[PDB]
Amino acid sequence: MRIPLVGKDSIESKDIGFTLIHEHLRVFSEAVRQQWPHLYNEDEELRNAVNEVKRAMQFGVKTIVDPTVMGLGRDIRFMEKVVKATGINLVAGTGIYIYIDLPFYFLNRSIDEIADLFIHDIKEGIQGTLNKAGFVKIAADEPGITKDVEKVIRAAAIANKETKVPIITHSNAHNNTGLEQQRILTEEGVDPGKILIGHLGDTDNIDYIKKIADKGSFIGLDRYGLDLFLPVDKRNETTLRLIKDGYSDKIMISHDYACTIDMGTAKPEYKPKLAPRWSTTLIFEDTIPFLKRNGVNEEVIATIFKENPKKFFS
Amino acid sequence: MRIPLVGKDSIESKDIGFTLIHEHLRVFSEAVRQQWPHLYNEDEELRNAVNEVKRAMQFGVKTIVDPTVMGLGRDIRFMEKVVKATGINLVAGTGIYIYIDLPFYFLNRSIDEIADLFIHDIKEGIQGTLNKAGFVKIAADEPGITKDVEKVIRAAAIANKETKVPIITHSNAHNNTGLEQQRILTEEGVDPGKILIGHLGDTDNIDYIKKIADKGSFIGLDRYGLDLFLPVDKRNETTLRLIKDGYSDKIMISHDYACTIDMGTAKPEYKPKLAPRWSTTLIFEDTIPFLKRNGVNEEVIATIFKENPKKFFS
Ligand SMILES: [Co+2]
Ligand SMILES: [Co+2]
Ligand SMILES: [Fe+2]
Ligand SMILES: [Fe+2]
Repeated sequence: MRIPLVGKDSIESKDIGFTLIHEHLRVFSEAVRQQWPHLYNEDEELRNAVNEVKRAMQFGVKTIVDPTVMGLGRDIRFMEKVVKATGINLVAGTGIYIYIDLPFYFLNRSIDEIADLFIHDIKEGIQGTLNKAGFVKIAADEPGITKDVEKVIRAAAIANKETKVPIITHSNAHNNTGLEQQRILTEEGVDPGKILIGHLGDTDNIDYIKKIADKGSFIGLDRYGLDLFLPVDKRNETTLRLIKDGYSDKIMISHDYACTIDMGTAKPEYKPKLAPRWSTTLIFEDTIPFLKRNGVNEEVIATIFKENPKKFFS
Repeated sequence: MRIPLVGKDSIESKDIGFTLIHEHLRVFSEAVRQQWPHLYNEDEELRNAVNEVKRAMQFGVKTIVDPTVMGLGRDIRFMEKVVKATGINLVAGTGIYIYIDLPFYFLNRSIDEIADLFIHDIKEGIQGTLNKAGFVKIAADEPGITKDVEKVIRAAAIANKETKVPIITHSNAHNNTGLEQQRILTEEGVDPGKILIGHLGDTDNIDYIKKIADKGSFIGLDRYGLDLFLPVDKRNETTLRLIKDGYSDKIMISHDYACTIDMGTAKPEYKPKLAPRWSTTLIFEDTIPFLKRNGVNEEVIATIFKENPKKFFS
């Protein structure tokens, strides 16, 4: 009715239920998998995603929002198979994930041409299917807001204005890329309440995080388990502080888990050190119980995982 | 034997015949094509490649070397189809084409892991087929020798020392990247005679061009027709001067034509302005006749287009 779902009829935002706002079923580099397929195994990848999703559902997760887009190996037909096997509500997205420059395809191409690609995914469908994009994903990281990064941001604003789908971002918590994404998007006419600034939970700099929330956007405390960015304990402490300071209606929580990911950083012998407890269920095992025994009312849990995602997609 | 060909038994390097050392059957950004297939037309692309190759063969071209690798949309099965329809000898390669950073896949991966990918293509086959790579292609441009660019250059050296296949490079004629590529490769123990420093025809600075030939590598006067980089008549005067100065033993000539290319810069609109006479038969129409009118004999032409490619692959 409003939010398109992979392999399902669209639904009203009020029916989204308990939601994980940022989780990846599978991530890979398009060019590498295309050039060297021997490196990948789809059977395992599907099995890994299906199993992970089933664990999440057993904890009550009703909807998963998967911001895998161009540059992370979005594959709508893979996503269909996971839904087919699990029955999860899956929201797919459109957009471009870059840190520095766009692919050469985009040389001498306008921001409008880029926005047109996103709009195609939202109105027509993804990768030749009738599965439609429910949001736009954009990124910026250590390199900052480069020329191409900015062009992609402004294209996302155009797509939002045309289709009203919200925007999810990837940012670096330590260099103000998040605040800049927000500024540019809102200058382009995007409603601040239609923006989730991502990976802000990677820092304990509470003052910076509040600055984005005060400007009306959702803040992504969304990498629970990725200790190399910030340990779980510190994340919980920051989350609790924000809630106590009255920021629960701006907070969104997730793991940014990748059921399978091809980056060398994700090698098995690195897990114990970088992300020992990383998964899509960590928050049920740690974060939520922690909050409840620290004076946080159930109503606040309901706000973060149900109400906020609802408003976001409304 | 010696040189592996797409869709054919390998051949002796002595039987390579008249060769175009740098031409592309098709170029595209892997990620863009994968995410937005609606932008592309396989049937038209095949038609374009087939017809162009046939025109080259009518002018005596026996072998085409196609340096389309990761980052340029290498597709071995598409290459097979063109071979079947034309009968051309086609040499495919392996390697990586980047200007700044490697794909995220390579985060926390060694230069050895990279080399292993090249050696896989050379020894086992490309993209799950039995078509083997006959050379390694690497690149550097305006941004210069970045850390990741340098990593790829060294992996190419490993692949060459292991398998003996030659290396073809892409460089920017104005920033010393070509000379730097040659230095790094030779320091790694690569035979200079197994290196083609590419795109040197983009400049008329013969002092710089000669510096590379003097160190033992082939020089790529390889973008005939691409006037936006350097107009035909200027390339001709440079080519002629080099021959007159005795450098025909290091000279290689080609067009770097792309029968189909998805970059905005290559739109049909811009062709008349940026590269009006660009194609795989330009050197037969203009360059070769021009050299002959200026006293260059048949032997020199045979040296450039038959003998040099032979040495390169020996
Ligand atoms: Co991210
Ligand atoms: Co090139
Ligand atoms: Fe993510
Ligand atoms: Fe080329």
